[PDB]
Amino acid sequence: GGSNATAPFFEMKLKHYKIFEGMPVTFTCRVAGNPKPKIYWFKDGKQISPKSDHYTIQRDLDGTCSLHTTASTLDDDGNYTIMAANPQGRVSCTGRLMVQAVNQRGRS
Repeated sequence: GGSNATAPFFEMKLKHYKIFEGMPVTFTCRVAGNPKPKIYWFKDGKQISPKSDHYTIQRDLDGTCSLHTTASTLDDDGNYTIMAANPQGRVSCTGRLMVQAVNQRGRS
């Protein structure tokens, strides 16, 4: 709290994303918090580590942070909720990503 600061706010929020099973997904979200919130990513409550098996996180200090899914499958279908946690509080926004099952997917 204190003073001389600005509460976190998603000046660019996520939306309802849709993808075919096995295909890559790229999405990003921008905040106007001050100080710049330590943007955290987690999927259905599952904390995401930057540069994981399929979950690549890139946080720009400018205020824009991106999350890329290399291969979004039915097990990756869910809500990639983003949290703008900073000294002035925290705000959650739903990163909904739905996956269409593909019967022709040999990697399924």
